Amino acid sequence: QLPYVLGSATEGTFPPFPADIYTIPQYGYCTLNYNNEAVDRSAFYCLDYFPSDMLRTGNNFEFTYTFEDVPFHSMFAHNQTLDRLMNPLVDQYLWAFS
Amino acid sequence: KETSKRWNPEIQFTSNFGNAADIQFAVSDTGSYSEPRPIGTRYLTKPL
Amino acid sequence: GNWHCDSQWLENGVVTRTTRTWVLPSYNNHLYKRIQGPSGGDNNNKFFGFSTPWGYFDYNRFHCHFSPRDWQRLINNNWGIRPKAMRFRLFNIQVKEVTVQDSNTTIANNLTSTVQVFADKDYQLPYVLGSATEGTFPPFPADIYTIPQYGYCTLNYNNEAVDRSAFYCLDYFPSDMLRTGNNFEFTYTFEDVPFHSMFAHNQTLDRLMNPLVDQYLWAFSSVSQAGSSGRALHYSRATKTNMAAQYRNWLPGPFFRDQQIFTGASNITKNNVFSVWEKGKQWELDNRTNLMQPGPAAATTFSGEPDRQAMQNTLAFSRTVYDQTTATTDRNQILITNEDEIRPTNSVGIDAWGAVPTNNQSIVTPGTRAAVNNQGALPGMVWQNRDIYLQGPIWAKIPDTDNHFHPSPLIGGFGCKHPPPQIFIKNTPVPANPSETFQTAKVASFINQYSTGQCTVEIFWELKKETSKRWNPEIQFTSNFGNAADIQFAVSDTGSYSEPRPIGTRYLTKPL
Amino acid sequence: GNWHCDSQWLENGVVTRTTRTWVLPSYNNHLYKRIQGPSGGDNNNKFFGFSTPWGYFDYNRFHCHFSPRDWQRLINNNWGIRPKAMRFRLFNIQVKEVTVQDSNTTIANNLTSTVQVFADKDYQLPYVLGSATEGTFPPFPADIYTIPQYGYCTLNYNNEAVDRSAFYCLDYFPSDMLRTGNNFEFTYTFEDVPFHSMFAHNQTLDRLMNPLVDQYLWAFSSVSQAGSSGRALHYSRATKTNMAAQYRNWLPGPFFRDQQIFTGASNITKNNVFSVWEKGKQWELDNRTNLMQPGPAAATTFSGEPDRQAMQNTLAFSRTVYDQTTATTDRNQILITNEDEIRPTNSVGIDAWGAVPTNNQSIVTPGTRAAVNNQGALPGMVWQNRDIYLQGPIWAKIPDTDNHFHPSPLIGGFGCKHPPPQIFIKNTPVPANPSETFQTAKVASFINQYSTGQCTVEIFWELKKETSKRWNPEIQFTSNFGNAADIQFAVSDTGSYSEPRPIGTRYLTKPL
Amino acid sequence: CKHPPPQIFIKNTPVPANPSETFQTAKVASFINQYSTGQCTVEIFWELK
Amino acid sequence: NNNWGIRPKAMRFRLFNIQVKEVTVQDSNTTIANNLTSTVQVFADKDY
Repeated sequence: QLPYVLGSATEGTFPPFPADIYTIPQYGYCTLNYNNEAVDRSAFYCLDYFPSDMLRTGNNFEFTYTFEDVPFHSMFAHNQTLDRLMNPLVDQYLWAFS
Repeated sequence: KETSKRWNPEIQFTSNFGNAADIQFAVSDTGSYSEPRPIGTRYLTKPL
Repeated sequence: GNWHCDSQWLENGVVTRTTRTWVLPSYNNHLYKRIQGPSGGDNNNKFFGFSTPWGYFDYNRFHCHFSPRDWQRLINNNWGIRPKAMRFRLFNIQVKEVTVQDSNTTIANNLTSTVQVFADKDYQLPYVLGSATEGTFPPFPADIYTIPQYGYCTLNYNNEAVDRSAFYCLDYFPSDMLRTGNNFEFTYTFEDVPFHSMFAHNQTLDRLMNPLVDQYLWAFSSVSQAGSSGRALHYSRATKTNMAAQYRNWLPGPFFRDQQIFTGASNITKNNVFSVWEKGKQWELDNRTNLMQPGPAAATTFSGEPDRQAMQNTLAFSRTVYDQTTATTDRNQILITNEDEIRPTNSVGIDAWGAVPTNNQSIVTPGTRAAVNNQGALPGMVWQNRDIYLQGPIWAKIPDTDNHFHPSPLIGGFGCKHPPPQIFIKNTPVPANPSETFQTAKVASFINQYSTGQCTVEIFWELKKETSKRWNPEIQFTSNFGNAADIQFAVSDTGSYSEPRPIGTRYLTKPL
Repeated sequence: GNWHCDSQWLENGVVTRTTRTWVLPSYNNHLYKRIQGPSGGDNNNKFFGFSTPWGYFDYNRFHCHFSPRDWQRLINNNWGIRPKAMRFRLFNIQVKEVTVQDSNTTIANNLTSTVQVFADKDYQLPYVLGSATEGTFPPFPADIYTIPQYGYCTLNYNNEAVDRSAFYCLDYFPSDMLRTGNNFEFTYTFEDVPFHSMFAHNQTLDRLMNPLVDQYLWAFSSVSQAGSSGRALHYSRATKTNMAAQYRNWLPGPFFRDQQIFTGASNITKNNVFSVWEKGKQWELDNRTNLMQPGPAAATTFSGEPDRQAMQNTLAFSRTVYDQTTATTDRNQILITNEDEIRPTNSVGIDAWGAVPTNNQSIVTPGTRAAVNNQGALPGMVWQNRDIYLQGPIWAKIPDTDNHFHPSPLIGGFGCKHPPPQIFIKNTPVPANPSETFQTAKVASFINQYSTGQCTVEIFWELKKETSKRWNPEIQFTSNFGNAADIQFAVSDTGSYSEPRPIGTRYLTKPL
Repeated sequence: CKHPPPQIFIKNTPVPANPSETFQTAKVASFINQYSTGQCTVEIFWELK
Repeated sequence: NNNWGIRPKAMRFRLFNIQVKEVTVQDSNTTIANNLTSTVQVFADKDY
């Protein structure tokens, strides 16, 4: 229900190296607009309006999430070309205009 | 149903703007029913 | 606890959860002090009372509990609203210990220090919440709420005390001392109050008749001269053509007139030079005269004349809670409510309520009549209350008195004998090192400290949903008209939250 | 069904069965049309609304349900009456199909055609029954009842519509289509309403005292001149000789004054030439001023002065339902009610309610006082409602508003939040032959037809019987005084039924 | 994904500096300067072909 | 104003209060009358 900024590939991701320390980036979002000024349909989301969990030192936060079915990525290349799928040793039985 | 957690209010379809002396979506004196303006379903907004 | 600012919508009701962060100063240096009114010749502004080293939570306004989107969803879909139950709880307490040295301040926690809190359930302390004053929660959840000091006025003759004036020590009341780990909570249920009317009227009070037929009731019409010295009495039945003289079962509500002002660019010149305190309406009690500020509700202006309207009745709000300016000459800075939606039932405030015959006629004396500027309740009166606004007070406490008359608060909202309790809070004093030798002098030296925390307020509201079988669409509150480049009910670049326009609950209409 | 016009009397109650034959025209050629007020400079008579191809049963008058003999038996034996339950049913429907050719009309039945009927139980349509207008059932059972057309007014600025005006299509509501064999019925139960007072008072409001004793209460009496420059305060106890200055617990009801007319042969000359719309009393709402026609009830005339009486308050009726004359200069044509029976509690309308001191006296300023022409409710007021009449309305609908004050209808009868529903009825249109080739034009050609039938209404009334222990006999309604050769409440030789005089419910008396 | 991994938001709740000991209506701009640190573990089960 | 989405689920069509009228024109004058026994035949094409 809040503008989702993760799709665009931007900075503020965890480091690749485990010893590094991760500075958490600030959250901001864009809304519908005409140039810099706001169109009538632009929205303002206050993230305080959302229920949160306040956490002290002893406290800790957790949640689990399960991906919806997505297709496997193809980690393979192809041995064959799309146009070369044919048997090289034979001829077609299909006539065509020449 | 809507669940909209944006803070500020939203556009909604209201009868207001127009000729005040004109009552909209009602019969005339002759008895002819009339639709003064088109009405679509997209008013409420949602994050893309 | 946790942070709940959301509101969840239910069948025939809604709960509004709101959460704030508060700061509590130590007021009056831990002393009960005796305040009094300003020294002057004007006896109207004088008072006598006490100020206490205490503070109180005032969450009574609508925009504390509702967001502008929740409010829209409320008012467009619903005919009525009233509160049912409430839950206030207070948690994440931490007190800070301030030390200033070398013009350099240092703040630190004290985990063992306490803050003591009690709610007055028996209404045994002067109840200051009814009057609509500052120190309410902010409308915007990210803001921080400074808890106002508690003080009260007692019976008085000018600034000096009358014999019956009282002194209440809030320490005499049992309290709950609270450290960091501790938290305070109590629940409260509203007594039955009438639903507010979130609807306007489709019909005028006098037009309730069938326009196609005539009445069967004859009525006296006129005296005419028949012959030279003779007379003739004329009677007539009211016809659909003549609706002015016609029988009716009902009358407008009680009325108290108020002067007019010209509120608009072209008309602004037609105003005479004057002040409210002179030409306005007022009521006096004991030796003081008080402006009757809201008064009984009345339509603010005529149909087709939006720019000439009543000076007394309409409420007005600031578009930010934080403005320090107490007077302004421009109306774009502040928000002004429009009372026009009660025009069918309530007569406009400008023009008189009616006219009365003042004498017994004869051939010697022609009959005389006079205008009715003020009218008390007559049998057959019906009237609407001033509607509630997003920025206006939710409730007031009906005074404890032998007699009430239709006791809805004249500012707005819901009157109660047993309103929500006042919740009092204090920093227990922690004294500075004593003198190591016993002295009899009073202890004036305390550890400078304040406390902060979070308070959640949860109110279950009962709703009366629309069922509207009118064919054509209805007026509803939309964000549209205004400056498009201006986004409304949002923060600025500086971070200041602002309310661009007032929002009332009466949009939907219903047959009278 | 069958024909029940009888009424059967029960212990502590009565049911009044009445039956009529009705005709239903096809109104507006099966169209919703937009009516508006008359074109003129007078803004008081302007309105905006709609007229519907519908009709409605208005049975709301007393003489519909009661016969003059049943009414007599009612009022002489009973202290109070209120309605309890009601049953309306509609049967023996037959629609007639009219064809006019060669200036010669031919009427025939259509057995398959339908008439659709619904009662509005949720009060979601403008309710026109409260205003007392024509189209009620006849008082005489042999007459035939033409069902009036339904139309309503909506919020307006002069004749043109304001933005909040509504349009109700009565087709959007679920209806029951009915052929000949079919019949419609529904039952309804009145919410608790107070009994009407069918009694007068034996005592005056101010005479409640024991005439044989004196009060023990002292009161200030006068200031006197003691010596030259001195003064003396005199106190006195009220004695059975002096009843004017005496303590009392109660006061007359709210009051609104009204001008006087000279209603009788010798006095008729003492009238000045004037009209109600000038010298009368009125109330204004929005930009319109409306004559306050019934107003709060008040005694119409003084004791011993029957011929000088109030012009506004008294109701008046026609002695036949069918008279087309809307104005008349003779009072023998129409019936005029006398409100004198409330004289003990209610102050007369002519003279002022009282007098108020208007200034603070001193030796420099003598005290001044002014008359009270209009008075709103004060603590300790008691008053009587205008009594119901055989020809007057039974009920009205209390408007839907936040606030009511003693909401009894100012014309008379019983106010209700949920009054008897409005029963709507219509002739479903049957179109004429189409064009045999598809056209897009609207269908204006319908088979000309109307429908008739019978409707029975049955109301159970709750009665409060007299127990009167006064020694001597009481006033009762008798047919005696009048023209002996004139038989009253009977048909003429032409067949016209007529009501010779008005009949109210207050005859029996009871101690105040 | 229609329903990708949620966005996880985090904030430092503000703790205000000492008030003025007399009630003022101005907005509270003075907060205790603070930041927070900690550890976050992320565990994703991947399906392999 | 209150809703993000809409789609139809089920539908019920029914047809009733049938009456056929029998038209006769003579002398430039039309006369319409009922025929109670005449029929009107109706079918819905479910198989498209």
